[PDB]
Amino acid sequence: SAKAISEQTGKELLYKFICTTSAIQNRFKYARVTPDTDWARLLQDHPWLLSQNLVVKPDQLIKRRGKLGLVGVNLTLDGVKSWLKPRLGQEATVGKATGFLKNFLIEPFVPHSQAEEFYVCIYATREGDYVLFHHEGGVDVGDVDAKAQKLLVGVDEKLNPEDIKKHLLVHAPEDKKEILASFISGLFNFYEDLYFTYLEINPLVVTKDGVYVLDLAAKVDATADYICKVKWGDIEFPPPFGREAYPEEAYIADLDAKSGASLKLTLLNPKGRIWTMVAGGGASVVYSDTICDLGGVNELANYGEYSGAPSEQQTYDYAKTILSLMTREKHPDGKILIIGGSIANFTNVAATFKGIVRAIRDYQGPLKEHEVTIFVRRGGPNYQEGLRVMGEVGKTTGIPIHVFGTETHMTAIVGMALGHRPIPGKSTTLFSRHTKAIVWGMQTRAVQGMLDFDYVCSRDEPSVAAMVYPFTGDHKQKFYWGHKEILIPVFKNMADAMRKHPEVDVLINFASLRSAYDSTMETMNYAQIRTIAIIAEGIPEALTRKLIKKADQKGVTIIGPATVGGIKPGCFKIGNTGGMLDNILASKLYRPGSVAYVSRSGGMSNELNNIISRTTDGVYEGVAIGGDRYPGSTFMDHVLRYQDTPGVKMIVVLGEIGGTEEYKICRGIKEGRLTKPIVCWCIGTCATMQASETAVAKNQALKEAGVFVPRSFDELGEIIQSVYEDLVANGVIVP
Ligand SMILES: Nc1ncnc2c1ncn2[C@@H]1O[C@H](COP(=O)(O)OP(=O)(O)O)[C@@H](O)[C@H]1O
Ligand SMILES: [Mg+2]
Ligand SMILES: [Mg+2]
Repeated sequence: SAKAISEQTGKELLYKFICTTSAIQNRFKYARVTPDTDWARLLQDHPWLLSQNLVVKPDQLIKRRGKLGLVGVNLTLDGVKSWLKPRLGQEATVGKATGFLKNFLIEPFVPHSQAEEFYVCIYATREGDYVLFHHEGGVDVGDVDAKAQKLLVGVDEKLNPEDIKKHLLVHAPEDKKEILASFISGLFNFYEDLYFTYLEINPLVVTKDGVYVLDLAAKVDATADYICKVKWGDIEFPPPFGREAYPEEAYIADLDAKSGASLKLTLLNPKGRIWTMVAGGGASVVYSDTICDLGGVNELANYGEYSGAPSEQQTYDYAKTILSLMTREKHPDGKILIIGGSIANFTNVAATFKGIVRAIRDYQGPLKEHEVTIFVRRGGPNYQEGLRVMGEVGKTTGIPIHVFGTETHMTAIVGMALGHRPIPGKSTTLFSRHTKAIVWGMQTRAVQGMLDFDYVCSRDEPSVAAMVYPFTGDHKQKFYWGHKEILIPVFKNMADAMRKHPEVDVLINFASLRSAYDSTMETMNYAQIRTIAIIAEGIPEALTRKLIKKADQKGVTIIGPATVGGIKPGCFKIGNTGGMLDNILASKLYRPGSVAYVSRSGGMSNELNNIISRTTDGVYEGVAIGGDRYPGSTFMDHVLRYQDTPGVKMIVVLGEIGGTEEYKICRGIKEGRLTKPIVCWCIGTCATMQASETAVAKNQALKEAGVFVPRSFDELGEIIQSVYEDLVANGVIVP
């Protein structure tokens, strides 16, 4: 994701890296101050502080400091010391946030007139980067989105200086135009080169002595560190202004940093009685939503997750932290721990649960004393053994631990735990029975996963015809088509694989993060490939925009990045989608049903497989578009395909807080483009504890347009079943 950086960080970056003919004054003239600052060292290190008057202000991602009286202007060093005395180390409140002011920036005062303050901003969107200028900068700039000249530098296009002069700068003083345009051009090259997604300078001051950057707010695309570490260095990403982290949050963050597994923890209410430990990002949000929906918002202790297949040791270190946090003080009503998640596609549930079980053993004493009750619900590879050992440690330690499989609706355990219930162009068709795919990368377990599936589907031929992996020479890989053993050619060069298999029209790209961009661009030089699944997570947003541009040009459908893929029962499945054969059979993914779905998350997609197979004639096609800011294909892209697929009789969409994608579905129904029944639920309803982008706003708006929206995830299965039964009754669905 994009992440904010401090003003000092961005200024430093700008002073180091910007190439402009325009004279930029006061380069590197800034000093940082905290409660631990030695004012003697500071002064020795920054003797310029004595040269001239100064400005002092906090650097903690607080907006509008001028208006809030947090900017000391035109002071001597002594005046600065005295302005800081009542403020430094003191609590301040800004909006809903309260925290200590502990980080200040000191800079030279820059005399200038109001007319010498300008406004400039650059920010990213799917279609390119907008450059904004306004000739009246400063604390009174106002609604700049409405007032500023704007220019869009399209994906993979250049910023033309003539447009800067003749459009962006039309209202600027004529004698500042040349210097403003040189600066702006420089600023944009800098923006793009260093992988910024947002960059605001207000005010940009221009006097007779040149350009001064008085203020700067920015975000960088943090996934681009593998490219930009050379320029960024050890760049820090500050948290929002607010409370400081608890040591446990720090511990887990450090844990997160040393692994591909995503490990996240945030304490909401350390004294809360409801603790969660959830596998899957989607599931993590859904469990929180559920807890809030059932009245538990004030008892919700934490939110977070442990995803992307962590190891036993990692899960143990995670679990031990939570167990420690929930035993610092007793709750008069005892405490609940929710160990839930969706149905994993590839995580080893046995390994992860063994880690949790070790932790429970280590903390059993305080756990019994604190009257902790534990609820467990989880699916995935080896989940049966995982559930068994969790039940065992309960019996063994004397701790109450109720365990549940995939027959139990994911969120049902929250109700049980709270006592609310007893404890018991681009094409329409992407895949078919004929689909042949090339798989880029050495993923033999995944490929065998696809063959096993093809086999139980009674496919005539295997769905994978060849592999591509440039890190070795041509050779053959051995796989099993049932008990029969077959060979699959592995090519060093993509061209070879393509030419020898012209019947292939799908590529599944398992390229690691550093190869994913190039291999995908290369693939789209071969028109036979109409569909590409991009698995890798962590591809920079600006690169994904280029992939999207080319795909749109080329008529190629892209699923991903950052996705497990998707599945079309009876015909084809992408890589690890759908887990082991165990889960393929239980969810009946070996033959088609009438229900198509789309979601961002693959974790929740497997859950949808489960839910849909228990409440209907089953999945017809499911797709996970992945959770990147700019997915190669959108909810609406697939919903449209589904509308145009006779075999699809109803459509399920699991949406999400953020963005406005789902409103396209509304307009689609109101314009008569979409006519099949659509079930939708947007997760993230409690996240709140622009507004049209909330899950709540969206659920309500979709409900009003004729979309079947349940009251909560917990009723999602019910409504899917109800809409289905009506479709059977009306002769639309023939099981
Ligand atoms: N170094 C400086 N020299 C002169 N004036 C300054 C300086 N820094 C800030 N100002 C004035 O203070 C105002 C607010 O400062 P700024 O850093 O933009 O904080 P914010 O936008 O958070 O209010 C600016 O619009 C500018 O007019
Ligand atoms: Mg400002
Ligand atoms: Mg990680």
